[PDB]
Amino acid sequence: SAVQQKLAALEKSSGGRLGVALIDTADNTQVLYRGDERFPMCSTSKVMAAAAVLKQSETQKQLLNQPVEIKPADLVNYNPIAEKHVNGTMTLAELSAAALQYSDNTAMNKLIAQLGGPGGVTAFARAIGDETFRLDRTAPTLNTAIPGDPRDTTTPRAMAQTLRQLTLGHALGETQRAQLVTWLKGNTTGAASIRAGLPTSWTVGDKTGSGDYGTTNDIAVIWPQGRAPLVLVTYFTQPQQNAESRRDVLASAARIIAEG
Ligand SMILES: *C(=O)[C@@H](NC(=O)[C@H](N)c1ccccc1)[C@@H]1N[C@@H](C(=O)O)C(C)(C)S1
Repeated sequence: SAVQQKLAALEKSSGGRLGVALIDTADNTQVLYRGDERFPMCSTSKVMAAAAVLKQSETQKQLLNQPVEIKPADLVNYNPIAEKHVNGTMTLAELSAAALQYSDNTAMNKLIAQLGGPGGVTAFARAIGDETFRLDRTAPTLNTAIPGDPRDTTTPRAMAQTLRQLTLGHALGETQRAQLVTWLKGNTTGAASIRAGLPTSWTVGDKTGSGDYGTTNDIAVIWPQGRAPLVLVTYFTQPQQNAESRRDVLASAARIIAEG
């Protein structure tokens, strides 16, 4: 096609490996680039953990109000919000918001513990029809992003289809869906990623990720005004273990996608 030529040229100019999946819900048409290759999800897997807790709250009506202790031993590499409530408590709602909007790794580990381990997160993916998503580790070691390692990976095609069913489809309840959409719209980490390549008039809910090997990820659901929504997944990884993050590549991929 044409978008695929520019995405291929962008990837060639970056020195790394790019994965992109677009779903246009108007005709259920898809644009993919390496859409069936595995990529390290890094923190974009937090959307699946928050959605799995939300699915539990459909039965446990007061689940999101349940307090959870934050103890000093719970503290890991990056904890912007849970650092503030050490030796205190946080509800599951505020942990889900910390995980999605600030990418708090302690908050993610509390979501994983609430689901009974990483296998509880993968189980929820399979229950909604995602046979590709696999979460094996807690944070931060899920961000190792080793080339060829299948752990904590997915493909862009599967992630785009899953994010659509969670935020646009009916894989969740209506109250649960709207709460996740509200959370993703309030993300604070994605200004330089997919958001930077889209028209300002567009409202975006997204979750970013990053890890070793210069892994730089972003998944997003886009609402253009007067237009049916879109789902966009951009994954990027590099050959150097110490490589710097390349959020500019995700913006460029999004800009290429938005043009056509
Ligand atoms: C998931 O992607 C998380 N990433 C990490 O914990 C990495 N080990 C890390 C990379 C760089 C600096 C600190 C930790 C969290 N989500 C990232 C993101 O959304 O970009 C993060 C850097 C905010 S941490």
